[PDB]
Order: sequence, then C-alpha cells, then structure tokens
Amino acid sequence: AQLRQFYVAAQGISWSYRPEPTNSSLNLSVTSFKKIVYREYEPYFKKEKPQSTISGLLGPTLYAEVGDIIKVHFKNKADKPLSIHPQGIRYSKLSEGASYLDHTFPAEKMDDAVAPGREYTYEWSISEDSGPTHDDPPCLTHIYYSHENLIEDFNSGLIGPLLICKKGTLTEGGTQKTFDKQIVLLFAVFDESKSWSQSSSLMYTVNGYVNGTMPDITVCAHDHISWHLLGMSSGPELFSIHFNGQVLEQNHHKVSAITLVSATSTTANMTVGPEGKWIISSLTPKHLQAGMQAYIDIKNCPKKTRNLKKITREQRRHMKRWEYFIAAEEVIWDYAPVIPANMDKKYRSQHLDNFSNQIGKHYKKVMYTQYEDESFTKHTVNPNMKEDGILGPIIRAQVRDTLKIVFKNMASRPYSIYPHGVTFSPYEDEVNSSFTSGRNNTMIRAVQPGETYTYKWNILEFDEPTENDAQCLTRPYYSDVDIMRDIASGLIGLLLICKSRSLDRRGIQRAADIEQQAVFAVFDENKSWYLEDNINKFCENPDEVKRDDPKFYESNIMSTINGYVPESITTLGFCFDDTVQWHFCSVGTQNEILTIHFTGHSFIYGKRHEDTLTLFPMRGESVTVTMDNVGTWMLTSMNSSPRSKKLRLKFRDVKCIPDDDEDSYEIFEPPESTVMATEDDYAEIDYVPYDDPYKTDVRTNINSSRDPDNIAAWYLRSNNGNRRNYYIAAEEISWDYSEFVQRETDIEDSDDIPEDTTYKKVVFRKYLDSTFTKRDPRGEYEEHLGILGPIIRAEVDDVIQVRFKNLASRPYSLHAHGLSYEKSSEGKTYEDDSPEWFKEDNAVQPNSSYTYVWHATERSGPESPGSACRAWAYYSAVNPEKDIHSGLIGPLLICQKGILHKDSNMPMDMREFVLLFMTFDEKKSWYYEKKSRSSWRLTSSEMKKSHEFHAINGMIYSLPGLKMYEQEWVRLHLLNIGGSQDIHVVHFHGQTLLENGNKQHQLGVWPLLPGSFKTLEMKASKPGWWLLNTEVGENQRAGMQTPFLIMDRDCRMPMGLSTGIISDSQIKASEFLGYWEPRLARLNNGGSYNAWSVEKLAAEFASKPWIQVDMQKEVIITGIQTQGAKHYLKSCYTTEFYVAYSSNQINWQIFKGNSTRNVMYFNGNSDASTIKENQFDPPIVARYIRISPTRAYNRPTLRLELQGCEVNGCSTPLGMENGKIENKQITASSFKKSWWGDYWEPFRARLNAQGRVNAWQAKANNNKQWLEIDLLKIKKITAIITQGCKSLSSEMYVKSYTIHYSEQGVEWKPYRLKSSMVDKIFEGNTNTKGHVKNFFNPPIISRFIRVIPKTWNQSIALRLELFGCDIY
Ligand SMILES: *[C@@H]1O[C@H](CO)[C@@H](O)[C@H](O)[C@H]1NC(C)=O
Ligand SMILES: *[C@@H]1O[C@H](CO)[C@@H](O)[C@H](O)[C@H]1NC(C)=O
Ligand SMILES: *[C@@H]1O[C@H](CO)[C@@H](O)[C@H](O)[C@H]1NC(C)=O
Ligand SMILES: *[C@@H]1O[C@H](CO)[C@@H](O)[C@H](O)[C@H]1NC(C)=O
Repeated sequence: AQLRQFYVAAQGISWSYRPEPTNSSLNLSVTSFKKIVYREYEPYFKKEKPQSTISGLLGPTLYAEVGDIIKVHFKNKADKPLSIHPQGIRYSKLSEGASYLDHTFPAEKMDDAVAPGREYTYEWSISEDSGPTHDDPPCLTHIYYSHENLIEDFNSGLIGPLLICKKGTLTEGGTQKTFDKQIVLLFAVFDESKSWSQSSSLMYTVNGYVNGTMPDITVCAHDHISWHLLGMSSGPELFSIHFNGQVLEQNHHKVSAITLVSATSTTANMTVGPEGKWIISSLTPKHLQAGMQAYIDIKNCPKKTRNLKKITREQRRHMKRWEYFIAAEEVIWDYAPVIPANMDKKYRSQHLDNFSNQIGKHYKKVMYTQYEDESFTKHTVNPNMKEDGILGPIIRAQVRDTLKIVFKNMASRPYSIYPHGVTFSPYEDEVNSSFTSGRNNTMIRAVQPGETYTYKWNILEFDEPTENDAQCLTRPYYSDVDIMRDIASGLIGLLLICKSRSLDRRGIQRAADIEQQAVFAVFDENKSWYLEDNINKFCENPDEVKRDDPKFYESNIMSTINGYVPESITTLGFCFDDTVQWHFCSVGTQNEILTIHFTGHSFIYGKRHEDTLTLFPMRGESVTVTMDNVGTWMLTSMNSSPRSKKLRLKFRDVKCIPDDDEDSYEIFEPPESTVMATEDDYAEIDYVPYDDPYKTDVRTNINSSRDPDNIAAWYLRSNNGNRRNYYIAAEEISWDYSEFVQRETDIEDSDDIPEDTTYKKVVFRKYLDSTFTKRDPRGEYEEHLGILGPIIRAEVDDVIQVRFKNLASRPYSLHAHGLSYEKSSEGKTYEDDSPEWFKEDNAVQPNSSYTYVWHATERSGPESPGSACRAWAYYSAVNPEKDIHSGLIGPLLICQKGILHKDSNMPMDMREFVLLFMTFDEKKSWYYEKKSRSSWRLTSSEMKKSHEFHAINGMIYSLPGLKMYEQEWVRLHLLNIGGSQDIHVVHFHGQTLLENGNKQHQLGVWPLLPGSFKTLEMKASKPGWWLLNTEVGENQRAGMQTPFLIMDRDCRMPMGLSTGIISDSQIKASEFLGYWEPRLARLNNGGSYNAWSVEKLAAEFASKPWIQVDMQKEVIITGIQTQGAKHYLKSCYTTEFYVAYSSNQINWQIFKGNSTRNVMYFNGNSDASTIKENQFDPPIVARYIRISPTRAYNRPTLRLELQGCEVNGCSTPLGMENGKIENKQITASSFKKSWWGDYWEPFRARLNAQGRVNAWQAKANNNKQWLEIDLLKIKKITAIITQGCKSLSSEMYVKSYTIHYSEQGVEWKPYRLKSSMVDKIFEGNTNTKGHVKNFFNPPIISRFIRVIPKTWNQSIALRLELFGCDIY
C-alpha cells in the first residue's frame, strides 16, 4: 500500500537515431534533430538518473500495483505546454491530463496544459477494478503520452511505458520476483515531418534507433524473460513482431509472432534457449523493407548458476525420426489452370508462350518437391495433390519428435529454407552448421545447383500447442536470402505442429476431413527473380524490362489460393456431419490484412464460433468447420477492395447417408469410422452417393410453394418454440453527419460546414404491422443508434422469421451472419447452381416484401460461462460495399435463454450500447450524384475523398444517448463491418474494458480487427463528461470523439416543487378549472386547494390540458412522484399519463422507453393520499417538462414532484442528510442553552429534521458567529442549500450569509467574486420550511467550510446541506 512518487520532466535533446551515444564529434544523420522527451530524475530534481543502454527515447516506466497511489511531479522544461495522460487508469478530472470541453471549472483545467517552467502533480489511485485478474499476466502494460497535441507530441518523442502489476509481485526496484529479467520494447514509427522541427522523415525505429542498430540485449542461458511490447504510430500502422527461433506465451496461446496495432501494448512469457544470438524483426513487408530490428544475445553465463533442470523424457515411445526429403526443383507453373492441367507439373512445358489463355503463362517458379530416396534419382512421390498448387510438401511434426531435411537445388539461383515458427523449440546448438549466418544463428548455406546438405530440427516437451488451442498449429517455412522476391518466387511452404499423438506420418484422425492447405498467396511477378527470361523472351515485344507499368505491375501480380486463381478452382465437397480441418496463411506481399467469411457455417475459435477470421501477413491460423447446412456455399474475403477481391472457394454440403458403398475417393475423402492406417475431378460423382440437396431437402419442400410457417415447422421440433416476428423495411432519408456539432458540443474540424452534411442515403426502419402502414418510432434506448438499423434480438434455439419490405428505388436484400438458414433465406447471389425457387431471396424488388426464416442455434449463442449476449450483424447483400456504405446495416443480437422479456425482447440485466466504428466512403455509396464537382484542388481537399466521415454511429462528434450511471456494468457491442486495412483501437477516457468469458481478461484499450464483433463489459468510474475515441491520433483529430456522460449513482433528489426551489412563476398549464391553479400543483403535500384539475377528459386522444415545469437550466431528471388530491369524501387522481420533455419550447418529444406501445403510459396512482413513484429508464436531459393525463377517476387532479441530479458535475449529498457526516465532524462557535429547550447543539443542522428540531442557534446573536463543516479529507463542494428552522411559535431564519473556507483550518480564505476583498453576500430564505439553493461559480475545493450569518431576522437558525463528490 506504499505511495510511489516519481519525478519526470520533458526536456530537449539532440537525437540522431544513430546507435551511438558518443562515437565521434561529426554526425551524419537521417533527417531528424532536436526532439523532446521526458526522463526520470532523482528526488527533488537534483540530477538525471542514468538511462539504460536500450531505452533511447522510451520514457521511464511508472510501475505500480493495485492499492498504490502514485504521484508524478511534472516540472515541464521544454519550451511548449505539455502534460501526461495515462491509458488504463481510473484517473479523475484533475489528473486526466486531457484538454477538451468537459464543462469543468477553471480549477480543474490546470492538468490539461502546464506552462513551461511551472510545476504540477498527477495523482492516479489504483484500485482493484483497474488491475489484473486471474488468468492474466502478473503485470499489465500501458503507454502514457502527452494529450495536449497527440499529432505533434508523439512524433517529437514523449512516450513512456506504464506497468500496473498484481499484489506482492513487484519488488522495490520495479522488477517482478518470478521473472529473472523484464525488457521493455517500443516499436514506434517516428515522423519528423509532423514534429517541432519539420524535417522530411519516415524512419521506422525500435526504441529510439533506426536501421536495426539498437545495442544488443544480453541475457543468460535458459532464462525466464517477461516482455513488454509497445507499439505506437501517429497514423494507422500495424506491427507484426516475430521472435526468430523463440516461442512466447501470450494470452494463454503459445505463438511465435506477436501482432500489435498502433498505440497498444502487450506482455508475454519467453523461455530462452541455450546459446547463440538471435534476431527479432517485423513480418509486415513495408516494415521488413526498413530495418526495425533488435538483436537478443544469449550467452552461457558461468556465474548464472544454471539449475541443469534437464526437464525431458527421452524414451523411445512417442518419437520417430520421420525423414523428409524436400529437394527443391525449378519448374514452370500456371497460375491459372485454364485447360485441365492436374497432378502438379510432372509434364513441364506444354506451353503456348502466352501469359494469358492456355498454358504458356510460364511463371517460372521454384517450388519444393518431395522425394523418397537418398540420391533423389527418381521423383518417387506423386500423391493425389491436385488443388494443392505452389506449396512445399506439408511436414507433420508431433511433440517430442525430431526430423531430417535434405535439399538438392535443381534451379540456377541459390536458395535455402527457413523454418518459420518451426525452430520454435531451442534450436540444437552448432559449431560449424551455422553456415556463415552473419552472427544471427540463421542456417542458410544458400545451396548451389548440384549441392546437397542436411538440416536438423527437433522439439522439447514445452510446445506451441496449448490446452486452449487447436489440435494442430500452422506455421509456414520459406527462404531467407531474399524474402520479397522468393515469396514472389515458388519458395513457399506450410507445416503443422500437431499435438495429437496418433499421426504416425499417416494421418491425424481419419474422421475429420483434411482440406489442409488454403493459402492466400500473392505472387508479384514484377518482383520475380526470373523476370528477365519470363517477361521478355516469350512475348511479341522487344527486349526491355518495362517495369513502369500502364498495367504490367498490376497485371503480372496475381492473387491465388494455393497457387491457383480462384476463378478456375473447382468447387469443393464435404458431406453431412463431417469435420473439416482448414489451415490458412497470408504470405503474399500485400502489406494489408485479410479477412475471410464462411456463408452458412461457423468455426470453433478458442471456445467461440466466430464465423469470420482475419489473417495477418506471414502468420498461420488453423480452424475446424463442421458441416451442418446442406447445399452449396463458399468461402470469401470480406475486404472486397477493388484490388484483390475475387478470392472465393465454393464448397458443397450433402447428406452422405449411403454408407454401404465402400469406394470412397482417397484424398478429398468421405471418411469412414474405422481408421485403416496404424480444375476438375473434384466435387463430382463417384464421391459417396451425394443426394441432390435441391430436390431432397427435408427442411424445405419444393413440391408446394414456399411458406415461412412450413420451413419453421421443422426448425421448431423441440419445446423451445418462441417464434419472433420482425417487420422491417428499407427507406431513403436525408441523413445528418455533423448537425449535432455544428456550433455546440465537441470541437469540429468541418468548420462552417462547407457542405450541408445532408447526404441522401437508405436506412433500415422497423415497423409493427405486416401492412407497413404505421411506423414504430425510435425511443430513447435507440437514440444512440443513429444510422444503424433496428436491433433484431432473439434467444437461443429460437426462430426469427423477419418480413422485409423494400421501399427504396433499388433492389436490396438481407443477409445475417452466424445464424443458420437455408439457401431459400439468404441475401448473397453467387453461382450456386440453385433453381429459380431458391433465387427469390437474392434480390428484393421495390414495392415487394420477402420473409426470411433464420434459425438461431447453439453455434450462434454466447459461451457457457461467458457473457450473457453476443452480437452479429445483418446487412444488404446485393452488393455489400455499396450497401453497408449508403447506410444499410444493423445489429443482430442473440442471447441465452431466460434473458429477454416475452412481449418486448429487451434484456433487463444490463445496458447495451451498440457502436459501429466504421467510416463511410460516400463515393462508394449510391446516390453519389456529383454536380459542379471536381472544384477541389488536391486529391485530399474535400471530405468526399479526403475525409470519409470517421464516425461512431454516423455522427463525427457528440453522438447522443450515451448515458450510464457510475459503478454500473454496461455491455458494449463493438462492431466493425467489412472494412479494409483499418483497425480501430477503442479507448474510453477514465474507463477500463473487461473481456468476459472463460478467461476473464482485463484490458485498457481494445484493438478492433475488421469483421470482428467483440462484446465487452465496462464499469463506469466517476461522473462527468468523458471522451470516447479511437486511440489513433490522425483519425481522432477529425472525428470519433463522442463525449459520453456518466451520471451520479444517487440521482434521486427533489428537483423542487416541494422545497420551494422552483419559483411560483415557473409553472403553467393549458387549461383551468377555477381556483385550481397550476401554482398549487407543484406542492407535494399541504394546502386546502392543493393541486391542479380540469373539467373533463378528452376522447379522440389525450389532447389533455398539460402542465409545464421550468428549470432555467438543463438538469437530469430520473423520475416523478405523482399523487392525487382528495378533499371532503371526494377523491381524484390521474390513473394514466405520458410525459414529454424538451430543452426549449419548440421541439417536444414524447417519452417511450421499454414500452410495447407507441409511447409510454405510466401506470399512475391507484388511490389518493399515497405517493406513487415512477422511474424513467434512461434519464432524460431537458429544461421544460410537460406531463399530460390520459385517464383518471372522476375529474383528473394531479400533484407532481421531480427527482434527478444536476448534469455535467457532481451533485450528490456529501452528507448532512444520511449518517455519512458524523456528529463529531462539524461544529460551531456558540450554542443556545435553555432548560426547557435542552441543548441547541451543533451537528443537528440537517436537511430535514422534526420534533425538537435543532437547526442552529447562538447564545449571543451578534455578527461574529459561524457554523463549521469538517470533512475528513479535501472535497469538492458545489452547492449549499439553507432552510431555516421550525416556527416554534416564532419565525427564525437567515437573510444573508458569507463563506470562508480553508484546508488547514487556520488560513480561512474568504470566498468572493473578483471585485475586491469583501465577502460575497449570499441569498437567504424567507420561508420557514422553504429551501433556497445557492450555487458556487468556482466550486470550493477544500476541507473546512465556514458559513457566517451576516444578516439575520431573529435568533440565527440554519439547516444547511452540502453537495459534491470526492476529488480523487
Ligand atoms: C508464463 O509461463 C509460465 C510457465 O511457462 C506459466 O505458468 C504462466 O501462466 C505464464 N504466464 C504468466 C506468468 O503470465
Ligand atoms: C534504413 O532506414 C531507412 C528509414 O529510416 C530505410 O529507408 C532504409 O531502407 C533502411 N536501410 C536499409 C538498408 O534497408
Ligand atoms: C412503389 O409504390 C409507390 C406507391 O406507394 C410508387 O409511388 C412508387 O413509384 C413505386 N415504385 C418505387 C420504386 O418506389
Ligand atoms: C421493462 O418492461 C417490462 C415489460 O414491458 C417490465 O416488466 C420491466 O420491469 C421493465 N423494466 C424496467 C427497468 O422498467
């Protein structure tokens, strides 16, 4: 529980990015100088502490543990205002360090920017909420920076690691007890162009050094190393960190490559190998083009005192030599098997010398080939290896095993093989086998033609497969001499690390079909090593390289799946109740991430079924899909950019019920139960007799016309039932992008709105009838949805038959992820060979409605112990990128049983916020009619192409409806539909996000990969206005900044109408009755004429006399305490009513929240004299409130009191009402003592007291008296309210009071306006029972409060109350 005090200061240096701290006087530098960074100091800023050899620009690590309050003294020294902003802490408004309009007072604006040469102090209390849980690494790593100017401060330096660990796991010096060494790395992309001194620069660095020249990291042998990898970049950049020859453990997954996104952080294991020096690099092709490397040195330390654990079995069982002969060979290859060319390339040329059309494409690749004999004299290997194209033979390696690799280069250029993630185990030590590795342990002889040599690979007990992992892991292998132009060449491979023990080089399990190799390789022929002979010699053109391309650099590059273009890959085939093993890998020099989608089928990923998978460059990912829905489907890439879109693999799914036939085609197999071992000609007949799914469906009968009830009949074969009917339609409306931030709310970059921000686009709108004649108005729950369509929700095992009617000018359809469905209910129109009866769902014509029947099942539900609900999405699928853009998109939520109300399907457990972090390229949208356009000067001038309106739900700034209470669990359904090379790192200011499930991981920010629908849980920390934003600077500066509001926990306070705060003139009504004035209606109790009534109730509608309450200030109101008024055996009360709210007196909105009607009809009060309390489920913010009765007993008559809290601040009783403020805290000078009155003691002044109420009194009745409030700590006091005392056959109260406040209790600093040193006179009260509320223009941030009754009517009396919250 120790307090950790750190000292930092942002100071200027002269950095050169070169490895040298001091090597020579003269400097030859890549263009950058004079940056600013902050470094740690000794206490009281004596002199700078020595910096580590590794951390050049990386700041000091501010280590801490939960329960430790850390104070950072920030004495700025650079010549620019700056600040420090954390990332994963429940920091307050005084230590946030971020400058936006939070409507906070000037006392709390000092943290946003400190002037140079002026000090401050940052306090970040760490609690159990923002700390590591079980199943979580001991130390969580975050990054803190300067929030004054995120674009300019980062690029000029100003970065620091931030570790928050568990309890008792941190030493005095900040080192974990269990880990021998901890190393902090910063893969940052510094840009000196957007810096203090603009010099053209794009250097790619680790820590503060460029070109992989950071000094080597020296570690001992077989050591436990904990890594803290940070990645930051001003623009969207992706880091794919790879530890060559090593394996790490990240989030209970043993992986060789760690993937990071800009402005993120990660921690992981590492167990070091015996000897030798390795290298770590980045697998991103543009990152590998530059250096971005670090060298890790492993030296056998004699003084290490190695335990010699020797944890190994070394017993003959479960191991075999498994010799593999993979001698590479130079071949000719056809990227497009246009003519039926099968079984690889035994026959070589058959060439027409034309790149297009028939064979003769002549893309001369060097692929790996498998042999069987020592001398390689005969090929000797020819498995049925069709549809496995340019791929090295697959190596299946068990745990504990070893294997042998032999090459014989039959090409001209020397080549090699690099086991990527295959020498993951500590590579066997060598003395001469290094083969001039270049001091990197990289075994590359670069085998010459007619040369042969052998590699040794192995594995220890600790292995990449883990308990929470797939059966077999995927890891590729390639060459090292030139990565780009050999990946562009045929030197490609893929091998598996199978945890399953029973493989024996025959097969893993002959019950799961193995469609092992599906590799999206992008071979760039313009980068091919054999370009000169290929391109020129075999065309009707002269001899020029011609790499400047009108088309060539785009025409020659071909995206293929296993070396075959998807336009000529024959359809696949798997039968019913079959498991299929898929091993994907993105290896082509695309530099862009790739996502894939299974139509009608879902994976198993961890313990989730994801239905969509994202691929990173040179990282292997393996999933297993089980066939469940009959018919034909496909795999497709959802990136769907005009570059590299057509990547589709069509696979069938048939009931393979005729098991009597023995002849099963060997590969591409319908697998029998018994395990025997101890293009064209694929998806055709002689496959086990496959029943035509289009004429033998049991789910759908095609003899008669399609009926949704008939289809849902077979779906509802169980007791679940629960049909959920949704009537939805597509309508074209004029949409606002910036109308909420035109002149108010958050800052705007679209100054003066050069365009109207009123683009026309089509959206989803829900209806209640099948006639589509009446609309269902959007309530307050969904007012944050914006452009998103209605929330379609259902339970598990349910069937959702949805009726969709097109009301636009173009055909639109409806396609839903995750949920199971027939081909008769789908939105995608591909070549599925379907009849015309399955093609009526593909496109829905205007003025026509089609009913879709989806069946929620076990695959579409959340985990067993995980989050309650999980999110999918539905969108028009006639043309996706033209349909998700233009506004056709919506959320689809599925939850476990017993969570949604039957009549209205809304979960009552937790609030749900659906946010679609996507940007809308309006050029892609339809209705993009350009008139008098092209007036823009640059290609990035106007927001039609320069800015894609980076928005959260269609609104660039200040998305409304984001309201939640503090200390409240809310469920966040973060979505990202399709997209392309755009990963959003979602950051909530002052909040930490928990990833629920079977592991319970806690994060500060979440990188949102495209196509991922991640559901999280968040607990609000403190009230106020906090900023929701993506953490990338350049996308945040121009959008994605929604200030969301966190309300007080106790927002149930009388907003007036009973105490007397609301003036008599602030209340009006539509009609009268005679002496039943609207003035009397506000009072909750008392009075002979005590309420408001009218003559009679209307008939056609409410059309009822309303009553309006004025506030002169927007406040949060949560409920209303309505009651009747009975008098002389006559009773009257409002039985039913609805409430309308508005900020001004023009735009009136009727309240409807969680109600199965057009508007809410509150249940009213059954009998008079009984206070009935109602609650508004989302609290409403407004200034005027109109409540109008709809039904009542006899003549309507109403008394009303409003409950709520003040907005944009802490307005809660700090005490003085409940027992929170002890009697021993507060006191005063002198009390009146009388025998009959006993003691008129202090500490009895409380907001409401009765009997012998003791408000306050004085035994002298003079000017110098006061009442003192002694809070335990420094608190923020906002408002004070006074109410005098009881009549007591007299009339005693105060007229005017003056305030002095102090912290130590001796200073007594008066509170006054900036006029002069005279106490400000505060308004008193006239009523004996009335409450008069006084606000503070600056809030008194102090401990002690003195209030002095300067002006008094009689013996001084006072029953005060205080409001506010704790500071930290
Ligand atoms: C790190 O590795 C050890 C053993 O390999 C494992 O027990 C632990 O759970 C891993 N994760 C940590 C320490 O966060
Ligand atoms: C060194 O780094 C620069 C960027 O700062 C990069 O352009 C250059 O290619 C690197 N050097 C080599 C040999 O790749
Ligand atoms: C659809 O019907 C409406 C009549 O309600 C008609 O005005 C419209 O022209 C028709 N066609 C389209 C494409 O909306
Ligand atoms: C929401 O409405 C349902 C019925 O419409 C009701 O049972 C439930 O109590 C409501 N929830 C809240 C928080 O008012």
